[PDB]
Amino acid sequence: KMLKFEIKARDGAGRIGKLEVNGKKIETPAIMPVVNPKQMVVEPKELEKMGFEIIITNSYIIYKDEELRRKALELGIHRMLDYNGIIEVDSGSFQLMKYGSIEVSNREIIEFQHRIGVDIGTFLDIPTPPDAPREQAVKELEITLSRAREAEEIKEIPMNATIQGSTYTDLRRYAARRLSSMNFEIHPIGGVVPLLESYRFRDVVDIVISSKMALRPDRPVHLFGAGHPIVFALAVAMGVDLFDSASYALYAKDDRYMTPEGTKRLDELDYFPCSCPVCSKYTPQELREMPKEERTRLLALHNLWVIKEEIKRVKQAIKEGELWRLVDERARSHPKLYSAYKRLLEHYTFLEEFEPITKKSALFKISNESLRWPVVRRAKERAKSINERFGELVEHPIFGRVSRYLSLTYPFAQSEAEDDFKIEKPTKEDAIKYVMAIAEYQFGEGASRAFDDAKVELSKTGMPRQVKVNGKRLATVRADDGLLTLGIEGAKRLHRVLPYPRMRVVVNKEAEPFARKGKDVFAKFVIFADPGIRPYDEVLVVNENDELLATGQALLSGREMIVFQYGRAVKVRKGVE
Amino acid sequence: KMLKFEIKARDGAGRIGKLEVNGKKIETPAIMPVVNPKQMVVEPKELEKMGFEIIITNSYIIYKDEELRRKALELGIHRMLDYNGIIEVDSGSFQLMKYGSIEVSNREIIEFQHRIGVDIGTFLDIPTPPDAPREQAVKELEITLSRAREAEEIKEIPMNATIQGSTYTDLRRYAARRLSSMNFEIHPIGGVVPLLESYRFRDVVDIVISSKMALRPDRPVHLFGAGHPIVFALAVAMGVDLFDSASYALYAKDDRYMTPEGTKRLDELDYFPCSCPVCSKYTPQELREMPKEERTRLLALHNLWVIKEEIKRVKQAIKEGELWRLVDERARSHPKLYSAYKRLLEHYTFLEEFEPITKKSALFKISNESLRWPVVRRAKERAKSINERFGELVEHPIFGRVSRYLSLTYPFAQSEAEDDFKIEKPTKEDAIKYVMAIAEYQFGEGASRAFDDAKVELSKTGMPRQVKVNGKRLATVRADDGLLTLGIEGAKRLHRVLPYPRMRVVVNKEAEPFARKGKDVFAKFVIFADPGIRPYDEVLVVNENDELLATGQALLSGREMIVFQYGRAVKVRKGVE
Ligand SMILES: [Mg+2]
Ligand SMILES: [Mg+2]
Ligand SMILES: [Zn+2]
Ligand SMILES: [Zn+2]
Repeated sequence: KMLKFEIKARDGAGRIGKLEVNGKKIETPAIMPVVNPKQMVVEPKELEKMGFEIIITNSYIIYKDEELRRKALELGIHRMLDYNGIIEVDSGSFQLMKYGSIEVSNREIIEFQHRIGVDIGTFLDIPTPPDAPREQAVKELEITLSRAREAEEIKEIPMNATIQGSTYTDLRRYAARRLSSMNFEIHPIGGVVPLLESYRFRDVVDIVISSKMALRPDRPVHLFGAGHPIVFALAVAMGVDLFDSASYALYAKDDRYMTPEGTKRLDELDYFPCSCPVCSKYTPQELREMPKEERTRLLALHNLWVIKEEIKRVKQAIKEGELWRLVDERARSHPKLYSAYKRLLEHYTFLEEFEPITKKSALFKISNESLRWPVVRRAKERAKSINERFGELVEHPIFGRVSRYLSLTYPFAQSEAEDDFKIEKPTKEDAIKYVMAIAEYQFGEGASRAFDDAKVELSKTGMPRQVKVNGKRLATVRADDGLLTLGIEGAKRLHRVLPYPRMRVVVNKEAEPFARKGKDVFAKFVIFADPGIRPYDEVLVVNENDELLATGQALLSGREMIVFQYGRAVKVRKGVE
Repeated sequence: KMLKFEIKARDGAGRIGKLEVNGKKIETPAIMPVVNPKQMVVEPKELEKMGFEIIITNSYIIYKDEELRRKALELGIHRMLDYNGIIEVDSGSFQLMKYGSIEVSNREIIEFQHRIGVDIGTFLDIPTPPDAPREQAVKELEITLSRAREAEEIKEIPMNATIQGSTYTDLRRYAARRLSSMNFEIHPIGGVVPLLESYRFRDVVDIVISSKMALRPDRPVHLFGAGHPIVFALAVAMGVDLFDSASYALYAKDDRYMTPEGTKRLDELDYFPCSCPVCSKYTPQELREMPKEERTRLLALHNLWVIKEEIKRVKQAIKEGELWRLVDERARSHPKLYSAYKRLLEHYTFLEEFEPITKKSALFKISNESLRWPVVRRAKERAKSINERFGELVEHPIFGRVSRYLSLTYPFAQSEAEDDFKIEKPTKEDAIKYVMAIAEYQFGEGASRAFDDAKVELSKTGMPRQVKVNGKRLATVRADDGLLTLGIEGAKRLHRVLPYPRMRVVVNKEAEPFARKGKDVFAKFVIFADPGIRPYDEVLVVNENDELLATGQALLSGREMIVFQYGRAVKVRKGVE
């Protein structure tokens, strides 16, 4: 286990993760600048200074070059490039698509990668171009899978296992399934380079989602060749964790300027819509007249800053739970992105499994597409049985009509549209009705039985808070999202009321004592869990005999808790002891 | 002659202009930082170094403070603030809103502004709040106007004449009509501060457009108190040229961070989604660790950088003819802004009057709202007669179905959506057929009669080009937009085929000679022009007797040509002499 990966935060199917490779730690989503050993526009040392803790280079180019090859063997890639972060390596696979062939065996490049001290290696996977004859895509893929088995047996370092089914969805699923069962640490998605350059984003969405549906959720995903900011938000929303970019340098060399919305030619620029170290001091009409080498240098730096800024923008949106809003915003950059964005939203089944049950940010109605965001379809389908039983519906700016009993709950109350939605406060007779509808909504059918005879306390405001019954608190309605925070006594009631495995997270015998003490539950000790659990749901921590150990909040979906071997599964509120 | 204003570029009702006062020149859209004499988070000297060549301060506050007053009358505000840029001053009436009364007469503050050497002054207009009783809005408006009457008579400096009719569109219209007829140089739109803070952007749109519809188009428009980048694109697309910001500093004092999409709290930020001099060197946590004073300063600078960047982004978009795309992207920042964006598009009549006839940028469908952009509504309306006459309909992603005879013309050709649009090239028997559809489309009903017995030659490829009759050049279909560039001969036939005033720009007797030679027509010599003329249209230069003097292309709409007294109105292609 040289590679560890755990989720720290999430929104949509994307996530902020902690990746550790043999002692070197980085936070994802991250982007790795591609560096040309033969001609470095920006020094690896400067890239590291700028905050890029992971870079990538072509091991084949180094291998085929005497001076490079020799220096690499003499000092190791780190000292040769004078870089101390994570150094990933490409197997010149781009020359395998560009030139159809490569002069080196699978075993040889892998061995060379070990000799120069690479942090993350690769093997000779074949990047089948888009729309290739199916026969080709199949043949190349089998060769890729065969080379993958050899690499698995020979590798002594963490390695990428690229998914390569060309534009055939069934092949992507096949490749993804086979590689997931093998032991590699990262799964890049290949063959998308030509699609991105062609702005065929919708084809990229189908290849990425088809790949993610068949991949183990616990391994980092790398969109190979995706080095332009315009796709960051969309890609991260689908679960992509890593990006690589040679475009920052190549665009700079062709006098091209990156923006989060696309690309501009220096000659078409009258102003720099940027405030980075370059754009905050220079002007387009100045740069245009400077020496080639200086112009290339400054454009490359600018490109790197925009890249860095978009990633930080995506991560901050995830933290506040507004990634979908950013994606919607970015989709307006180009018709082809808009098309891809709409296609992505069609994959509701996939996205729904990872969409947090609650978010810090309010639901924003800012387009026709936002009405198709996962949280909206989930809320609509869930509120149905509730509206039917409790009636007393009220007009809603987004959902049309929702029972007044769910009018204080996310995303009904915590949403905003063109017109304001009026919160419907409880009566001292209604109070318990709110808690019951919420329980039904949040915990599912029959869950209201756990709170039937409870007493609901109302604050200074007519807002429901503490839910108590003949003794102590069973739960509390959160001020921020109108959902229930379970108390231990409340977890006991839901445990007897709902049939195993509902809301359950079953842990090892080893972890059982810790849970009883209120300590958090780590995914490695989770042997089983309810498939319906979603990130941030209230959950019942239990042992194999289904004996209550504690109650807490999930950080992963039920299914994820089973697969993940690192990171926390549940943030425990209280243990039975 | 105290204030000069000329349009340098435009898109939608938006424009980049050159504003000159006291010899000092500035490009708009421009934002003026609000500097407080008693408190300056950032010094004007520093603001001037950051490129802010125009600022605004409160004259009342200065006038009512002994020290400040002494220094003011002593050195003049310019030297008192160590600022050598354009200094505008707020009549202090902002206290007349927060307190209802000030101790100084309209006449007094006006003479005090003259004395301290202010570049742009103001009189005491009353900022009636958003939803005031009509009686109040009417009362305060008449007081405001009487004060404007006094100012107009005593004025010895360029002055702001603020439109002030609360939320009553008819009052705004009345206010604009009145002040517009008086001799003032700039028209701020007041009473919108409470709306902006409450994010009631839709109401601001209606107030702004009602005002703009009745204002002389040749005068700058200042959205008073609109100091947050979130509304820049939207406001500029409505024809707003100036903004003023106190927020950059006020937010900073309360640990608030501006973004083009909204505002964040420093304590709620994990990453800085920015690359400015501040966010480029520090992290959020490093910002919190700092003492309140240093922290405020850095946040203020960041806010100023985002403001400066958004303004450059807006101007760069105008320049490439993609303002609507940027507006569409920004409307996703918040439900209320999205709402306001949809409301703005309903004001088609106003927007269409200034929408250029052709653009360098292609028509992109990036949302449902883009289907309602001015250029789309217009081309759709103008095509109906052409389609129902020439038939030969084809499929179009955006317009659905259009005559193949218009398929080569903007915005049909360059158009692009999720699906590309295949353009139909002319045959040998359609060459003239295309020219006729275009003319009926470009010049309006009957225009085809000017091109019946004409011949159309196809370029190396199969594209219609120079049109002739018996060896005389009538027109030439351009290659970049598929529109006709009229020949002095084609103009002659159009002149007789189309009834006055269609396509006419009537000039002076003093300009008549220059026109005949073929010299460009300047606005101040144009006495009348067809209201139907749009920027970049082909126009017939004529004298009062409707005698053709030349042909050319308009830079302004007909209405604008009349009121403007600066800049070129027509780019003469050729004179009759
Ligand atoms: Mg597990
Ligand atoms: Mg004129
Ligand atoms: Zn830059
Ligand atoms: Zn910043």
